[PDB]
Amino acid sequence: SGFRKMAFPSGKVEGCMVQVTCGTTTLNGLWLDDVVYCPRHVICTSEDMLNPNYEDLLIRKSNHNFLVQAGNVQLRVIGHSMQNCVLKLKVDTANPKTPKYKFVRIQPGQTFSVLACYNGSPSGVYQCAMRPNFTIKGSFLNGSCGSVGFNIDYDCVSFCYMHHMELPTGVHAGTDLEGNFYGPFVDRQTAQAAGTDTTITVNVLAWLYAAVINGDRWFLNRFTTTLNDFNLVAMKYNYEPLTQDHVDILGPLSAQTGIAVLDMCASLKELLQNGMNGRTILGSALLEDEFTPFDVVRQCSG
Amino acid sequence: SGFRKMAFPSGKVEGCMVQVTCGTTTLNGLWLDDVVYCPRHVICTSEDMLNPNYEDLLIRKSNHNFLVQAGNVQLRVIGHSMQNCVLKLKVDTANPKTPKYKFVRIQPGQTFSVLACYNGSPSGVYQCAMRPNFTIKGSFLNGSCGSVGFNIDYDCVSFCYMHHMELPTGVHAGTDLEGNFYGPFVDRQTAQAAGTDTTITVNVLAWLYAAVINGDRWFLNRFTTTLNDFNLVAMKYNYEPLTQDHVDILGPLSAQTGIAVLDMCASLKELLQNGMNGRTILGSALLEDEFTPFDVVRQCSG
Ligand SMILES: *[C@H](S)C(=O)c1cccc(C(=O)Nc2ccccc2)c1
Ligand SMILES: *[C@H](S)C(=O)c1cccc(C(=O)Nc2ccccc2)c1
Repeated sequence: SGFRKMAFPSGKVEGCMVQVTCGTTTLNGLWLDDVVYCPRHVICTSEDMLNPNYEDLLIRKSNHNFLVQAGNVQLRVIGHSMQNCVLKLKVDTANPKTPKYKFVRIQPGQTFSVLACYNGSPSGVYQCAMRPNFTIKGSFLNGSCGSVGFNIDYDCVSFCYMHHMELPTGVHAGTDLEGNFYGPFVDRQTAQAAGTDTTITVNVLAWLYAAVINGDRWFLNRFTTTLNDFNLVAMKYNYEPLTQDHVDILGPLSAQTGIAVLDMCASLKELLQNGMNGRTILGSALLEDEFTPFDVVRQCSG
Repeated sequence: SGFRKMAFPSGKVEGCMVQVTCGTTTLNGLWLDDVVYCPRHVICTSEDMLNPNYEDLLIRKSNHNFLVQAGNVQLRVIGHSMQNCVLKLKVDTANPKTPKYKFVRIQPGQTFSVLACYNGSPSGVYQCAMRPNFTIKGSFLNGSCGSVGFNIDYDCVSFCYMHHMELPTGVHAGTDLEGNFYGPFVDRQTAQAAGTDTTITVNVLAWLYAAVINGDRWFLNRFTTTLNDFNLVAMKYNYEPLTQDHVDILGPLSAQTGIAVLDMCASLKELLQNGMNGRTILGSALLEDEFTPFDVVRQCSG
C-alpha cells in the first residue's frame, strides 16, 4: 500500500542522453541508433530569437559546427537536418545502449516521466501530466532543454516529449519527438502564454479510487448521481466533462472497490461543493488530477 | 522553475537488482561486486514468522537452496551468511554493472529515492523521507521487499534503505544495508506499530524558501520571531524543535531570498495558527516536510 507520484525507472533513457553544443549554446540531445535529436533552438543566437528563419540559420551551418558529447566520448556528426522544431544530427556511431523505442504523441490528461538533464548528464526523474492547455508543470532550470519525457511498457520506451521552454507563469512547453509542439507555442520570442486550464476529472476520480483502495473512505456517501447532473457541477468548477468512455475506463477500479463510477461522482460533487473540512486524501488537502486510471491500477493493484 | 518530488536517476541501481528465491519465497536482492544482499526473511516459511530463530533456519540451508536470477542469467551461489537482518549471498560472478557505492545510514528527516522492484524487475522510482518515527511512507506491494533506497552524489550511490515490511497503518519499515532496522521494528510477527510522528520543521522551512524562489510570496510578512517563541509554537503543533544548526543549514537559502530564517519562522507560525485561507504553496494545500534544504538547493538553484 501507499500511493506516490512514481516515475518509470530511468536507466534506459539515461543511456541515451548526450550534450549538443553549437556556438556558445549547449543543451541536451537524445541519441538513438545513429541519430541525435535536439531542439532546433540550439542553432540560434540570442539576437536570432525574434523572428528567426530556422531554414536560413541551418543552411549556414555544417556538420563541424555541432559538438556532440556522450559522456567522455566525442561523437562525429556526419549529417544534419531539421524536422519541424527538432534537429536530427546523424552521427558516426550507433548508440549501443539504444532501447526498443517508439515516438508517440500523448493526449492532454496523460502522464509521463521526465528525466531532467543538464549538459547531457541526468539530474532527476519525476512524473508529469500533459495539462488540458498543453503545458506541463515541470521542474526545469536553464540548460534543461532537450530533456525528454517518456513512458515504458515492457521493455519499450515510448518517448512523448522534448523540452523546449518555460512560459511566463513558470510552466513548460515542448514538442513531441517529431518536433511538433504541444499546444499553440512556438520556438521564437513572443508574448505567448499558457491558455486557460481545467482539471482532469477522470484522473481525480481515478485517484479517489486509489484512496479507497488504500483505506481513505471518509468522502464516500450512499448517494449517486447522473452523468448529466455531475457534468453540470463539473462545468461549474472548471472540471472537464466526464464522458461515458471515461466511465468505461474507470470500470476495473469501480469493480475492484465495489463503488459505482456515478457513486464516486456523487462523492466528487460533494467534495467540490463542501471542500474537505480539514481532512486529507492520500496525504493531500486538494483534489489530485495527475494520476491516470492506468497509473492507479499499476501502483494499487495488490 | 517549478518544484517537484524528484528522485535520482535510477539506472545505476537498476543494474544491481536481482531476484532471490528460497523455497516458495521470492523477493528482491541487491547485487554488488560478488555479493547479493537481501532480507533474511527470505528463508522463512509463513509458520516460521512467530518467534523464528534465524540462526537455526539458516544453518539448515545450503547454497543450493538459494536461486538468484539476474534478468535471464542464473547466478551460482557459493556462500551464504547472515548480517543482522540481511543475508549476504556470495556469488560466482561479480556484477559488471556495480557502481561506485557506499552503505550509509540516514537520519530521520533525510530524504532518499526508492526503486520499487518486483521479481528482480524495477517498477518505479520515487522520493521518500525517513520520518521522525523511523518509518517511511512508501508505495510498496507484496513482493517488493528487497527494494532499496539510495542517494547519488557525483557517481557514487549511497545505499541507505532495504525494504522489509508494511506496518498496520500502511507505512513501511526496513533496514540499512548492514541489516540494522530503522526504528524499533523487528522481522517477526508482532503487534508492532508506528510510534507517534512529528513534522520535520527544518524541511518545511526549506520548502517555504523553495516557494519564494519560485514566486509564491503571499505567506510572507514583515514580522520576525525569536527561536524560543517559534519553538513554543512548534511544540504546540507537533513540529519538531528548530535548532541553531537548522538555522545555519538554512543560511544559503535565506541569503538567496533575502528572507531571514527567523522571518520565515514568523511566516510558518502564522500558517500554523491561521491555515492557508484557501490558498496553495507550490501546488499544495498543506505544509510539505519531505524536502531537505539540500533537495531545495539542488532543484531551485537557477
Ligand atoms: C532550450 S530549453 C530550447 O530549446 C529553447 C527553445 C526555445 C526558446 C528558448 C529560449 O528562449 N531560451 C533558452 C535558452 C537556453 C536554455 C533554455 C532556454 C530555448
Ligand atoms: C519482504 S518485504 C520481507 O523481507 C519481510 C520481512 C519481514 C516480514 C515479512 C512478512 O511478514 N510478509 C511478507 C512476505 C513477502 C513479501 C512481503 C511481506 C516480510
